Amino acid sequence: MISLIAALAVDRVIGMENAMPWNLPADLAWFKRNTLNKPVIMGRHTWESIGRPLPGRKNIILSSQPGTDDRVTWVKSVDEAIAACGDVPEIMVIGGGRVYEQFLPKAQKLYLTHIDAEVEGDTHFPDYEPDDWESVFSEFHDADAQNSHSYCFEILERR
Amino acid sequence: MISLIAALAVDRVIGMENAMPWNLPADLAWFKRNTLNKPVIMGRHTWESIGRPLPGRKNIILSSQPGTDDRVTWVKSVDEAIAACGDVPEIMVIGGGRVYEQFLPKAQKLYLTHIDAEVEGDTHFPDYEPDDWESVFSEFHDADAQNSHSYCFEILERR
Ligand SMILES: CN(Cc1cnc2nc(N)nc(N)c2n1)c1ccc(C(=O)N[C@H](CCC(=O)O)C(=O)O)cc1
Ligand SMILES: CN(Cc1cnc2nc(N)nc(N)c2n1)c1ccc(C(=O)N[C@H](CCC(=O)O)C(=O)O)cc1
Ligand SMILES: [Ca+2]
Ligand SMILES: [Cl-]
Ligand SMILES: [Cl-]
Repeated sequence: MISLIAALAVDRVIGMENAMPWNLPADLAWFKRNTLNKPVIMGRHTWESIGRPLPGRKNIILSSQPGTDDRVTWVKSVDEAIAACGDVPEIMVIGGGRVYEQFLPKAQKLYLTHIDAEVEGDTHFPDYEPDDWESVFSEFHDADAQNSHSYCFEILERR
Repeated sequence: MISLIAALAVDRVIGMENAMPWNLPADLAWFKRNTLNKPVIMGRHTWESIGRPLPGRKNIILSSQPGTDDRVTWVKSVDEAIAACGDVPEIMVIGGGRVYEQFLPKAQKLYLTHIDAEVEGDTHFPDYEPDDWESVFSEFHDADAQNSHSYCFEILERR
């Protein structure tokens, strides 16, 4: 199935005009464990934001605009990128807003990392109904030597 | 010679334990390029945050409490930290807090990065008299989709 994974700050803020204000190695860690060995779908701005193709995953970039990298699979439509992942147990949608927005109704599971970071949001996560999903996992953590903010890892499943 | 390198926030606010609330890759590039192939002195709090020894740099941790590792040099004092590096041209004192004020008096160069991160903290980078330190290099930068904040690189010769 399709699952979306995201790091939402307060008010579902998932993105700024610039980089996000924090150093969260742990969530990059949590992010990888969950996407590793799966096809990842992202938009050209998430693509261009990461910089390099994620190792050990198949990258599918969605954009009605033409491809600029020989190493990644590019796509022009939603249903098109779906086929690009092929035959797989799960697909991970990494973002952002439009990608989440379009895929969400096809999403059967969630991977929310909640961060106590009040920031002014350029982009936000589609309002996910609090009773259309069940929490099957949650783990809370405080900021430590390497992470700037408190966070709570959480996976949800559609009801 | 003893040079100190640090990244500051408004009003000279520096890390204290948990990681700092920003994401600045250029400063780590700047940091590395200036500290590499050189002996770097640090306190215990910084060392946890780095979480491992710096590559191509002789890492010296200054502490009174038992050096819990056998890869890095652990010293108990300042005159003792100094020797650990031998006779090299430059010794970088990377911090933090306390480690900074114990070493500024012997210093002759400052490697600052002034950040537009309005952070609250208790530790301050030692107050430097600008009629005792001449500014030489100074280059401003804008925040981008990779660097979360605006920042300025600066170099102060001691005068
Ligand atoms: C734009 N970007 C955003 C990114 C980060 N965390 C998320 N976290 C969640 N929970 N969801 C997302 N969609 C998400 N996206 C990035 C940036 C770097 C890497 C990357 O190199 N990270 C690790 C490696 C960690 C490292 O050494 O930098 C990886 O291999 O997945 C991935 C995504
Ligand atoms: C917490 N910490 C202390 C730290 C961080 N930024 C600073 N920035 C400046 N200007 N000055 C300092 N004294 C300083 N100290 C760190 C954290 C990570 C690395 C690090 O991972 N290594 C860098 C960069 C490595 C990389 O980007 O791959 C390096 O010097 O090799 C260094 C210092
Ligand atoms: Ca339950
Ligand atoms: Cl995008
Ligand atoms: Cl310390």
